[PDB]
Amino acid sequence: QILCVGLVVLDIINVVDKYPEEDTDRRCLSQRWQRGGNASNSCTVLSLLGARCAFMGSLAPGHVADFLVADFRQRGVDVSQVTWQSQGDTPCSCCIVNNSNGSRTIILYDTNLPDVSAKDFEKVDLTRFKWIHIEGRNASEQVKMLQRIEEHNAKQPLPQKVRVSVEIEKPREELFQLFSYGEVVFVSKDVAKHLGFQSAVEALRGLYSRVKKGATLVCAWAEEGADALGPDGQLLHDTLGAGDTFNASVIFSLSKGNSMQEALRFGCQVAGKKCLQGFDGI
Amino acid sequence: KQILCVGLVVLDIINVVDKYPEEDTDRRCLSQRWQRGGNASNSCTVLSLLGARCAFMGSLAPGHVADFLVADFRQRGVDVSQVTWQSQGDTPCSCCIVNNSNGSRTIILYDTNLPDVSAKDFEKVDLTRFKWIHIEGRNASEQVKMLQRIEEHNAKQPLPQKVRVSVEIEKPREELFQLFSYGEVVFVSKDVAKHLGFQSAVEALRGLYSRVKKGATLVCAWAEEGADALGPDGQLLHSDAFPPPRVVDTLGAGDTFNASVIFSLSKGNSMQEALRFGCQVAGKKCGLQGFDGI
Repeated sequence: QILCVGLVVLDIINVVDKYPEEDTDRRCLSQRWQRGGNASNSCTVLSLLGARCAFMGSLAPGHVADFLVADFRQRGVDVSQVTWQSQGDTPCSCCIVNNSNGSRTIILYDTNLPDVSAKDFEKVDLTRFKWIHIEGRNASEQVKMLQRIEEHNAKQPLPQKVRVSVEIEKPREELFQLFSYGEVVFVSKDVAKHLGFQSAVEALRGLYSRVKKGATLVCAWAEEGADALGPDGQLLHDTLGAGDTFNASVIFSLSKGNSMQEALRFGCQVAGKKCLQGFDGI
Repeated sequence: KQILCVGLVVLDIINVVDKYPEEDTDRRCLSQRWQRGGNASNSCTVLSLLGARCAFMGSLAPGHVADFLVADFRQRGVDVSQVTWQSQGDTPCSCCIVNNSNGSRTIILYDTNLPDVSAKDFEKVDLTRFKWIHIEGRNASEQVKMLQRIEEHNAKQPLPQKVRVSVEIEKPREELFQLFSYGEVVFVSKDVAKHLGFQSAVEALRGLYSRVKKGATLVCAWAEEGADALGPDGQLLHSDAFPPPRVVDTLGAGDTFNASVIFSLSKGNSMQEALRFGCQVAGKKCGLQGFDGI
């Protein structure tokens, strides 16, 4: 299995012909209940590509988690490693999408559910996973999870070593400690542009010194494609969830045994196709 | 025996906000709750809370919305064995925005026009297990056949075994007017009455009573003004409203009133007692979120 550690949310998406007028009752064009969140979206894509994947994130028992668990299960995503919370509610957002202009109005219900902790991760049987991907969030706890994986891999032969990847999507300084963990580091365009970069090449040839020895840094740009830099010094070269689609596609291609250049090409092909309503049809 | 409610069910996802959402913005709401809605479904919630054994009959399509709704009905103690499952369509779901700074309710309804309960579906209902059947007026031509089936059943039954019948005419639709001559209790809405030029419940009752069957009672609730009823003896009955200290949530107050009158009448109480009870329970509901707390 491929394990994705991160967030899950329930998005209730209503497509309208006109933005709703206060105190009125109008019929929408369509409604879709869609599981969201970076790691959750990565599981949707991994599962579609035929991989056996698992989701690790926080859920609180209730009607929202009943839907999410059923959706993950229908998709074939293993949820046995979910961290069930006694305090809080599972986040759910109601999205209004206006077809006459393209606007997205979001009403977010979030009680700030506790994130997955190192102590929760200690319970994970690492021998069940070939790859573990961590969506950067509570970095101080996540570094302890990544250190646990390294300690596990130190006692293991090469074919039994759990491959690791990390995503740094938001410019929270807290997340930059994650750069030195994982064999594959995904850095977003937002993080790059925030750290004073205008090009994908610029970002890669400035951040590479922050990764661990032997690791590969990957950065997908908006329309410019996607670039990767490995230890050999050789540079290689509906939108909701496109970045997640790219991340999961690269992870998939690399876990199969393909080269970084093949994984980049594949990642761009699948993510581009997704930009289709949702993830079915990729 | 059980009380059967024939009608609609919807899933309402209710978001409470401090200010009305500004287009293209992302804002955190004060609260979110998932609530089963629809006239007949709400009437079941209330009947179940009042301690009556009730059953819901309506259309559902298999899916995540119906999974929630069926579970919620069962947890409430509502019998759903009479539900008409549909092969084609989706179960209705609406996203309701409630603004706390003024009290406005904005509804975004997702409805695929699921086929309604038909006379053929109703033919399968074992009428011997029900003491009362309430029909929410909708597909009137099919519903008249259901009401005629009840009358045919009652023709072969002694007085204590007759199924009591009530009908609700809530929308000002021409095809629903044929339903006026069915049932011993006919609920007519303020919306229908006002639409017909009636400026008060007493005026609506005097003006529409000729449409009901001989011996039937016509009931008309009039929001803040209370509720009124006119029976075969020609005596107008009234109850003043029982407003809460502060109004919190009106969604389902009319269904609360209908179900509370049905409950009180099925117990053996007089029409005057059923009116006062109906106003007491519906008024209390307006001072509470949802139906729990009645």
